[PDB]
Amino acid sequence: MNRKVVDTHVHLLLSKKQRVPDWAAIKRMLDVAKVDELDALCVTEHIEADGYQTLMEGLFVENRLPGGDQHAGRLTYQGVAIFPGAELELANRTNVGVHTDLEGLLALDRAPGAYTLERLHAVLEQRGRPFKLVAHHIFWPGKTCDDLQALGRYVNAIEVPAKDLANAQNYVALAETLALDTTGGSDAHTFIQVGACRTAFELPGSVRDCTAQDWISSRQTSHLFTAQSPRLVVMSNIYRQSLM
Ligand SMILES: [Fe+2]
Ligand SMILES: [Fe+2]
Repeated sequence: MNRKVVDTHVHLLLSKKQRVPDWAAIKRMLDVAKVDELDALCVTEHIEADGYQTLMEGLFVENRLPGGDQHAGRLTYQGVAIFPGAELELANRTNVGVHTDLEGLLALDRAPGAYTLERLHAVLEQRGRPFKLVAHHIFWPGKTCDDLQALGRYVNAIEVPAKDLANAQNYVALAETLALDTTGGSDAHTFIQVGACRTAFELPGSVRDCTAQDWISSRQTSHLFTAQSPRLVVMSNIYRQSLM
C-alpha cells in the first residue's frame, strides 16, 4: 500500500470575527505543516466566519497566498497540498466537516444552524459531485449528538480530535459501532496545533501528489497521533490566551 497523511481539520482564520486573512499567520501554519511532514491540509474554515468568503477566494480563486503554487487547480505550499473545505454548525449544534469541490462549498447556506444533517446530505447528493462528510469532535461539550443513529447514515467518518485525545477511545468505539472510518484532525487555529492529529489513507496506483478529489474519494481512512500531541493543544491554548 501507499500512504498519505493529511490534517483534515484546519482553520486558517484565528476567529470568525476576522475580516481579512492574516497571510503572515497562515504562512506560520504552513511552515509547521512542512516541518511536521504532512502531505496535505484541509481548510475546514467555519462557513459562518466573517472572512470565510475572502479566505476561500483568496486561496483557490485569486491565488493570493504568498509562496503558494497553483498547478491544474491544485494549491500547494512547499509541496504541502491545501484542500478546500468548510466546517458547518448543524441545527442540533453539532459540527461537520464538508469536503467537496469549491463550487459546492461556496453554494452552501452559511448561517449557523442552516442545515440539518439530513438536508446537508440531500443537497450534496443532489449535486452530481463527490463529497465527504466528517463528524467533528462529537463528544466535545456543546457539540454532542442527540441522534448518533442518524449520524451513521449520513457521515463518512468520525474525527478523532487532537483536543480530546484523553477520550480517544470513545471516538474509536463510536466509529466501530457505526462501521465508519476515522479521521484525525487538529482543529488548529494557530501554527502550534497543526498536525496534532492526522489522517492516513491509501491512494491506489503509482506514487503521485494527492489531490482534493483523491482525499474526498478515499475510504478505509484512520487517525494518527503521538504522546506529544496533547502538549501541542495546550501550548496553542496558552498562545491564544497571550494574544488577548
Ligand atoms: Fe473556531
Ligand atoms: Fe474546527
